[PDB]
Amino acid sequence: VVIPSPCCMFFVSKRIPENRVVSYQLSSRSTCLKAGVIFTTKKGQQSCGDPKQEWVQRYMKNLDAKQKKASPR
Repeated sequence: VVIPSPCCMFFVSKRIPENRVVSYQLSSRSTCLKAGVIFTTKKGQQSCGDPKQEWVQRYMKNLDAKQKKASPR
């Protein structure tokens, strides 16, 4: 699983509910909204997650563990 670097135009007003988020997309460049991550919801939304926050990090943690875990549902 590899992601390029999708950018947005506004940081999430707040964290997100893990029960709605599905996966994030890391973005890095000096032309977008600074350096942060992008989280998509299940409904099909995509909000920019702030790395300084603990939910993008707390999320990236359980999201990176999928490497050794294989649960489709």
